[PDB]
Amino acid sequence: MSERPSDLVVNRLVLFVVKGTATATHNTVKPLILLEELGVPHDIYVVEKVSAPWFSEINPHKMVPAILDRSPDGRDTLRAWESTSTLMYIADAYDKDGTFGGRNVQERSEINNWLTLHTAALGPTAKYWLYFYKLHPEKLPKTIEKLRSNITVQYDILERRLNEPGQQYLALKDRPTIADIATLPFAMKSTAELFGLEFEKWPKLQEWSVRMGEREAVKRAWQRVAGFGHGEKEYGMLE
Amino acid sequence: SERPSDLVVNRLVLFVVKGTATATHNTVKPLILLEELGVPHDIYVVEKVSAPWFSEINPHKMVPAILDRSPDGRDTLRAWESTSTLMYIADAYDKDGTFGGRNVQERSEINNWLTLHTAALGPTAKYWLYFYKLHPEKLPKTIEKLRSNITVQYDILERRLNEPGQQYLALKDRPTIADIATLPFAMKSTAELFGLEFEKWPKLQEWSVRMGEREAVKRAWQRVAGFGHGEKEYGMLE
Repeated sequence: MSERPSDLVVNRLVLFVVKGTATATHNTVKPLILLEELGVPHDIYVVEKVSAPWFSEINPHKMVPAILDRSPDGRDTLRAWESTSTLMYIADAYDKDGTFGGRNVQERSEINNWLTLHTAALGPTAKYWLYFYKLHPEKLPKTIEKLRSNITVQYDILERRLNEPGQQYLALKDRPTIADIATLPFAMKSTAELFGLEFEKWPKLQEWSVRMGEREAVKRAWQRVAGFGHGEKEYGMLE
Repeated sequence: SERPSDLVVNRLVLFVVKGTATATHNTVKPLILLEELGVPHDIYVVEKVSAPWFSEINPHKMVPAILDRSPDGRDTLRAWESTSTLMYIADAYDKDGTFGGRNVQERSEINNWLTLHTAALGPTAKYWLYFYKLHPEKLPKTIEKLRSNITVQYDILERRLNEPGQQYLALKDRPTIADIATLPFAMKSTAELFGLEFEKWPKLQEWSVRMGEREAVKRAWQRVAGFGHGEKEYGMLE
């Protein structure tokens, strides 16, 4: 039980973030979107150093987002880490009716297909693109271009799906799911421009990104995640 | 697109390709769980994943994929991405939550360690294999960075399996879909392929042997190697 900071108490779901940074909030915004959609009571904890031993006991991958929350019976503490895992946990614990998690086996079969496509393909591809483009000490343009090429193939797959009759969202025809929440940050105009792509080439994907973008929970989430650690308090439990 | 005449969905159909070392490490995952639960299923060997009819099942044009009957029996379901096939089989056929998790607490850890494989080790290993074998140009600096990232993932798994009583990745007591998703990318043969000495991660090695001794895992490895090398080369197997 490595000593946690004195202000870290779990009276409700605690979402772990870092100081809002331009282009670096696209994973932390995912669980925040779902919390806002379902109206889940939650706290925000701004982590000063993800390398801190106390945080690695919450998330051994030493990244945000991460979640501490009380168990359903209220006896123990639960944890969720990896952005897709935080969406799965919130849905399981707080999406009673399966509005975002899926109501039956059939709905969940497509939700998990399009969620896992993001988790395995576009997500890690975008992560590696960003790493070799900005973070790696040496510039490897041959690697960068192959990763950019793979993003266009992923956009083609999403575009094909959203060109199917009545398919307004990725998984279900009628409403957005945790599949749509997971994909949005990596499939919108701002991100397409960062990748050096013209988003207009995927018109049904662009229309979908605007339809998701207009949701109040999404607008609230984007505004909040940018501001964390730039308010009255820099690090620790926000008020 | 018109399907082949032999493709009928009377039960769960697992789509695979001809068995080779480099083509079975994802398809074996759903097969392990089908064998663990004793789910009735057919095997369909796909000649060309580029075939239009297959892209209607999986737009990503890869195996494994699944077509199955809905619970009510009215409609057909599809699952694609190996993690998604594990999720589907658990949802439809793991009625006791033996591999899927019995409560919110169990599922919280299962989804943490399953998603870790799905987001980190899985794609990292996939990219390592692509640049090492498939990419026309050799990019050693890229390959080495991916190799380094594999050792970091092994380090995380080793740390977890050094925790008191933690016999499996997610739960202490039994293996889950998290352990099934990880096994093919965390065993001696795969470590050797990555140019790594697996003995450097002793508790991860011990875990891989414990998983490998399970009868359902042994059957899955034996079967996945043989697909397309029996009496029928492509299509629905007997």
